[PDB]
Amino acid sequence: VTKSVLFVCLGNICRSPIAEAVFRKLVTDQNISDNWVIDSGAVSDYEVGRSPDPRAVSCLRNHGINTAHKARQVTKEDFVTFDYILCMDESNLRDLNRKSNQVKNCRAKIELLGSYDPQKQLIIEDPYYGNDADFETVYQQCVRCCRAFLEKVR
Repeated sequence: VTKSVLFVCLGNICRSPIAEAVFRKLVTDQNISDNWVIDSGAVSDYEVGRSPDPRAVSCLRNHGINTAHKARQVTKEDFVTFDYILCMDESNLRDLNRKSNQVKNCRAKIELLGSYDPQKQLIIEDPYYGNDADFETVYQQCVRCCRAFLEKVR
């Protein structure tokens, strides 16, 4: 079977483009990217059409990873299309669960990415107003989480 996952954050410019790029590298490294549909999206308005924050592009490249993602908002359609919607923080989870209630045929399991961390750092905090170390944090969380997530659902 093909599986599908959409990573979500507030803006789709800092966190979820990282989570998406990390998961895609993972599946590609494992030679199973033909069995996954992967994307990322935003709860909010704030950045649609933008490329990821320079700090996220520079963090990903420190780790050998690029992304061609442009920010987009999560749609009602995303609740039907994706098997998993994995989000960064509790405001994102609140907002997704609320939105999901307007979708008659919601099929997605909506969870926090951090719920899969073996080190139990539940929350992947917005790094925008932080510094480059906070981006690196986010990256390390997404590595840990994504690997556990794939080990569970592969």
